[PDB]
Amino acid sequence: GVQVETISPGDGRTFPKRGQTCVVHYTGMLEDGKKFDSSRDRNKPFKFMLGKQEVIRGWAEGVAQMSVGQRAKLTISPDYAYGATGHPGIIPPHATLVFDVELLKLE
Repeated sequence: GVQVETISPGDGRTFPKRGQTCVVHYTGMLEDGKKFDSSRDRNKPFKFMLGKQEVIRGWAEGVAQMSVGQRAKLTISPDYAYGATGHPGIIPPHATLVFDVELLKLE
């Protein structure tokens, strides 16, 4: 559902726990490489709570496999993203997404 490929290694030791806040920088792209959303453009990190289901499943599950300091490419199946419906106008049906994510810190 999500495949993680490292761009820059983290500490290899400090991985999120459920319920912690993950502070990340990210860029979300369609499989075509086109960016649809990016913290990053906004120059401000993004926060989400692991376990709250407030981000697509593949993003959360990919970040859960990352250590602090790690930057990685998350290739996310529609099954772990927006599914058959997509988000019309932004994400097409059955879209594979690619997120470039850096795990900055946990809070």
